[PDB]
Amino acid sequence: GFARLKRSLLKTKENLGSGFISLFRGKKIDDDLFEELEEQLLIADVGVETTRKIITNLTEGASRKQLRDAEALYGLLKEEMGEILAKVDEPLNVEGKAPFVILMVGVNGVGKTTTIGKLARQFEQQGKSVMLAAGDTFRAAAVEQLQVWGQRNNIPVIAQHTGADSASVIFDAIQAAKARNIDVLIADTAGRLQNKSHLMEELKKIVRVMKKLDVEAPHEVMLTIDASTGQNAVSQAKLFHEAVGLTGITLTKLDGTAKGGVIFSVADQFGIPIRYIGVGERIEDLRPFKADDFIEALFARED
Amino acid sequence: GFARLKRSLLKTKENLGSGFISLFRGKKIDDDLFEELEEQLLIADVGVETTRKIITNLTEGASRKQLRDAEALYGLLKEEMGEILAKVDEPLNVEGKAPFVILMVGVNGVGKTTTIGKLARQFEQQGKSVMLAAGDTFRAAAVEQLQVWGQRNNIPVIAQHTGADSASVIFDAIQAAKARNIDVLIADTAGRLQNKSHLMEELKKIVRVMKKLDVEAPHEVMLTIDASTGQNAVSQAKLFHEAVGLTGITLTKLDGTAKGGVIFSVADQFGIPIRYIGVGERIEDLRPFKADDFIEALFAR
Ligand code: NA
Ligand code: NA
Ligand code: NA
Ligand code: NA
Ligand code: NA
Ligand code: NA
Ligand code: NA
Ligand code: NA
Repeated sequence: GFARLKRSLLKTKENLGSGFISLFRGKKIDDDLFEELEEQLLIADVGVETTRKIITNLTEGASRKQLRDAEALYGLLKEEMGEILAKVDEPLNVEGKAPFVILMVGVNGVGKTTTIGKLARQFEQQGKSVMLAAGDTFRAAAVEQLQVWGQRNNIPVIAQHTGADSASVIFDAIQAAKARNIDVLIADTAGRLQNKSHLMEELKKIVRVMKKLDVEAPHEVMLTIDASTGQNAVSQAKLFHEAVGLTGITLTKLDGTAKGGVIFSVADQFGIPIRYIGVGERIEDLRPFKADDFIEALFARED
Repeated sequence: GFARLKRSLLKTKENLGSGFISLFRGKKIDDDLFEELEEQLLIADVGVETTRKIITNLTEGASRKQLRDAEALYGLLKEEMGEILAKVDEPLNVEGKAPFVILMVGVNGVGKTTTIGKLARQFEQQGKSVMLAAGDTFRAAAVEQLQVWGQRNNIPVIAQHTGADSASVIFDAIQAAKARNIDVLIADTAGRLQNKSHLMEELKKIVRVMKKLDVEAPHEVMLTIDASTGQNAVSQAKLFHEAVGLTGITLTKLDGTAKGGVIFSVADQFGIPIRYIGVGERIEDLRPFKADDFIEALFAR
């Protein structure tokens, strides 16, 4: 089963999940084994803190259960790592708001930009009217590309002049969305690396200004991160979560990267729902995250 | 991949998957909508019982999620109908036995013999040593067809005179397979429905004789059914499963039939893994079943 996701995770499966099988084959459970396993988890971008927790729990379980052969660690790992992902399994529900406001945060990258477009198309296919807000106001090329995308897809895009106040653009977009019976408003934001404190103050202002129109907005603060960036995804998540407060995460570019193990670090460190994973180029390849599908694809050696 | 499968399933997609889109466009979620959906599922040969389950789960899911637009039902249907197939998505693994024994069952006229030969060639191309047993002992053309596959591919075929005892042929074949270090043995069987009890008793006798040589044999009891026969495929599956017990299914002739929806009835009613699907007449057109490829192709918009 899960052959499509198994293909997307092919390179990640070399080191994690089914990749553990060759590591444990024929070995005893001892300090040397756990050192080798720790190294492999770290090379897979699982992260120091999450790896330490896995090793601690696995070591105690193997000891208490008096396990003898390393092969048995495979099933215990599937349980421990599966629980990590199950704890952040909760799909995004955008129903019943006028509009449901998604504030899209994260650093500048193809992932964030592409995710806005894919989600907009998915919501339209679900029968919802969508509007976009071009809140990355100092990057004229990014604003124009969003306007181009909206025109190509007949989705309205609210934008102001280069250098406009992002909170004002997004406020105006919420007003336009309410006036035009929009179901979902997706608001882009700046994602510049220099002067991190400035960006975080900008995001806090955006959120405060929204409350004049709807105390429930933003209904979702969604971070987009790129699995191929390894631990940079974790540090980005920490930065945005501590500054604004995330309610959902989209993790892109899981297909074709050997760094897919970072999903475990994101899940364990922050406990924020992972709403979607990107595993391909099609609109439909931005999938709602299902922890059971993911762990089975990762650990099963059958196709 | 899913994209290649789209062409094979075009006819089925008129009523299922992407065929749902026009049904939901612009509509509200109400009893009339679910009645219209029920009609479309039934004409696609999804079956009365499976259709009712789909509608019930879709209704409960739409209520739970507080959906407003019928368009949003499309994704829930993809999820729920995909779950039906995911439950029978375990691939066949023929490794590690001496030999792994596949007992092929089913009625005459569904291509059991040709399916055996195609699988035998595939296993050989994968590097496995294969042997075939001509257990459809009263049908000389079936024995000859199996021998043709064996002769073309240098695969041994165990056979006796027309009218021989099928259990004896298969017993001798298992003994020969063990003596010759064979990896996979595939046994053809009789398929006359005119006397259902006689056929099922013959199959049970074959199985009893196998177990005297290896308690694990047969490792797979595989049914072949023809998707273009609609609910006949479902009734055939029920007969063999309740009488003998199936562990895998090969579903042929999915390409060009508007009755491909029967796969959901087979999956839901019996829960037996669907190991392979046929989307053409060639060896290469008998593909390992991948439920996610199938759903993605069916629902692609
Ligand atoms: Na970590
Ligand atoms: Na309000
Ligand atoms: Na209803
Ligand atoms: Na499968
Ligand atoms: Na062979
Ligand atoms: Na032949
Ligand atoms: Na051949
Ligand atoms: Na058996």
